[PDB]
Amino acid sequence: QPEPDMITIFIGTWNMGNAPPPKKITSWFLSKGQGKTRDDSADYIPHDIYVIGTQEDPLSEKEWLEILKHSLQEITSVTFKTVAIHTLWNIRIVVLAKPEHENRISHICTDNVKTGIANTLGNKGAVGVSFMFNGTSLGFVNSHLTSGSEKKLRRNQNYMNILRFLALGDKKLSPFNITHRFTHLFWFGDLNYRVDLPTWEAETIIQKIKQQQYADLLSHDQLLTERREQKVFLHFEEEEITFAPTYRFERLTRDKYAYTKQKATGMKYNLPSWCDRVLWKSYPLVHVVCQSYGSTSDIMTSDHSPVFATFEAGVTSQFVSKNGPGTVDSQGQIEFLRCYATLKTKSQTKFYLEFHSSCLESFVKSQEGENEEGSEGELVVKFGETLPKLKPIISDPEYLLDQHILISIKSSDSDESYGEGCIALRLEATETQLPIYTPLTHHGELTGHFQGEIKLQTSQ
Ligand SMILES: O=C(c1c(F)cccc1F)N1CCCCCC1
Repeated sequence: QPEPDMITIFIGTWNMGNAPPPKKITSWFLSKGQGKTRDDSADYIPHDIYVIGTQEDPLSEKEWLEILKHSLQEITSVTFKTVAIHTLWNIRIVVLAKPEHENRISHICTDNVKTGIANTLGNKGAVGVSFMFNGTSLGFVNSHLTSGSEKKLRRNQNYMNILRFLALGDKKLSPFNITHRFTHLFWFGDLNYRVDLPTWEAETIIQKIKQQQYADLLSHDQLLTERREQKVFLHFEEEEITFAPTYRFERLTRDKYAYTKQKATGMKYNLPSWCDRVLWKSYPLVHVVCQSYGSTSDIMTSDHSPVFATFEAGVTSQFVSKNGPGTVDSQGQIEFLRCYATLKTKSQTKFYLEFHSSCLESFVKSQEGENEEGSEGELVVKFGETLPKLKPIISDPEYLLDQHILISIKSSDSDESYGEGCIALRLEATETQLPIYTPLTHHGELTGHFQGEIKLQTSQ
């Protein structure tokens, strides 16, 4: 029975509005409704992994697991295994997988982050799950961010707190936040970003939605505009939105958007908005293709419609050779040539690098670089040909070319990371000097760049 090199992943996000679901929710898991929908010919084909994020979820874990499992069994005739379930207040994540995957999944982690302080602490935040699927690390984040059209900056702050403090994946990757710990990271939820148009334009917006003309609305979506301005979700992807705004509906129909200010809304307008979103970030040159992104039309218990997204995702096998794991394979090596970091910092400490990768027995510390002044004010840290030769555990190119090197640039004075990035070993050539590049981030914000050349030796 061969190990897969692709799997499909279903991501769902639904703010349930504190109401129990209707008796049938299969359209959600089938990616049927509005937007980029799944072909009918695939309806019986199970996804490998289903990740369900809910917000304002009024059900117990037991109650929701029974609904989800019975739903998938009705669709696929497969009894899914529960990988993980984690709940913070009324924010929940469930991960289900095909039974054939049970012995491919390991290192299961869960965590949550509570956002805000005092007033603003008590219902918003995030839950997450991570695990290994054979040689591939997968992370999943369900966040319910701050509500309200005039709180986009708070949402951005909530995002930075979640990626800083959510403790998922390999704790040995100590310089790295969740935006670097996984081969594939999916971040979804009621992100609560709104269409920023005047309140007076409510009926005009509704008209546009009825005509399926979303362009003049999406050009004012706060998540797209904040992302364009590099204020949030830097280096994440989102599929194009081709479904109607998923909030705020009158319950028990989808024929009406309920946007007017009411005591129940704190006298706030809720113009139709794409609150409910799925984004992802995968390591460079790993296969990931969105195959659906849309909303259901027939699930109407909440003032939000459920959102679905599905992905093809590249996975690798748990590789064994005669040598590694448990030793190096002297036929393998990674050399960095003519490397330099460009940093936005005003600091004047010396810096060193750390190289982290599951192709190494443990992380590798470099010597300190040579600081120079850049022509436009910047710090340039030069490593020359000084960087340590990295010794991978396995030299087979079928393994090594699929790996990645995480890089942290750390202050010698404080040992704190000033920037993190990732280099793919999926090179055009081996035994050949080739350009490499990564942006560097810290707390998910841009702090610099790392560039130079690489020379990879495999056993072939
Ligand atoms: O499509 C992108 C995009 C891009 F154009 C280049 C690189 C990475 C990206 F994610 N974004 C969505 C539209 C708004 C702009 C922000 C990001």
